[PDB]
Amino acid sequence: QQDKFLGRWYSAGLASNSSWFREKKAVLYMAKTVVAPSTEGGLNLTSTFLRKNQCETKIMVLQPAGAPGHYTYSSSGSIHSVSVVEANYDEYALLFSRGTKGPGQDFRMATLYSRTQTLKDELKEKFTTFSKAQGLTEEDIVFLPQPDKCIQE
Repeated sequence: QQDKFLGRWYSAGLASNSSWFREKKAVLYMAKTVVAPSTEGGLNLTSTFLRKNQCETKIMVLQPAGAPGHYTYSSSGSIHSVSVVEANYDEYALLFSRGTKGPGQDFRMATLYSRTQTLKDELKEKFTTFSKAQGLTEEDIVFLPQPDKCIQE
């Protein structure tokens, strides 16, 4: 079913306990991510985002991690283990990412992708719920605002 998730998505929700997130959450906007196959059978994620009043593009490679819906990703320099918690290929994908710079330097991140730029409240609740079930507070949860540019808004 991986092929079902190819195509255009929008990062609409983000939650984490990291230092990065805590000190950059205020400047984060919704990004447009196009998904296609990766060399090793994983996924190539090409994202277009607003960094500092500028449209940037980055390519992330989710390497297969031994099972459908499980990937590894090189970030921080650290590596992350990404899993698809729940998803409907025509509507959304709830991803969970866990990393650890070392014993006690463990960070967690919940990401909500959407086929549309608009998010239904029921979907917002699911994200908040999953995020809290992971030890994340509301101050750690944010629904990414739609950028004016860099997306074909």
